[PDB]
Amino acid sequence: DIETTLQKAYPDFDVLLKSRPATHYKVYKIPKRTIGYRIIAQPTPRVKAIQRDIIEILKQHTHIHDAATAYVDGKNILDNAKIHQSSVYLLKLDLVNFFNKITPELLFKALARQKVDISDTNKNLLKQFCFWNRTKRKNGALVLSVGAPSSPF
DNA sequence: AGCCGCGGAACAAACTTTTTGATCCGCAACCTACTGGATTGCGGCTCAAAAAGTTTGTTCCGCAACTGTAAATGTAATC
Repeated sequence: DIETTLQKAYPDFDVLLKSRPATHYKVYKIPKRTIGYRIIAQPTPRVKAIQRDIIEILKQHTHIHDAATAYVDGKNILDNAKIHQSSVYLLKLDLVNFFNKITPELLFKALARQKVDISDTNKNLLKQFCFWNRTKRKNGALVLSVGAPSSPF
């Protein structure tokens, strides 16, 4: 249900398909409060609209498990601590490779386990319009970027 | 996600500084007067030889910031 409605709005999907839209990413760096520089790659002002639309399309047939207050609608940071108020101890994990190592190979099989079917052309569309190429070269390695509007879901 | 020059390193032949195992030669001893044989013996001193201790020329190992079309965004706070 992605390729069917892709050309309905802004019928320019014929172009920008072969012109490496994943490359359309600006890289800057924000200073942390302490040691560290955070690289952020965000799409051009045009790609974010397409990514938001495809997020809305994807949300039609998905389910997100509870106890994961990670960017779900109407759930601020307070409910994260509301569950944890009655405890006495805590063990805080912190995952490494912040969103920059989630390859597209690990999303299609995740959806397959999720029991949702996706077309091969739709799979190519997902791989091409919702990821970032750091090497900026053809047939490169695709990694999710911290900053894309499609990163949370 | 790829891998620049830089500098230690893991090895490995050459120098190089002593550990050892004889050989010697005064050197006081016998013996008796004194070179006594036709003698031993005994302790410093020196000898290369070789098992130990550096020293130096070569070969891989590792690692950083960002990449070719590309966002200035009123306030606070999250990954």
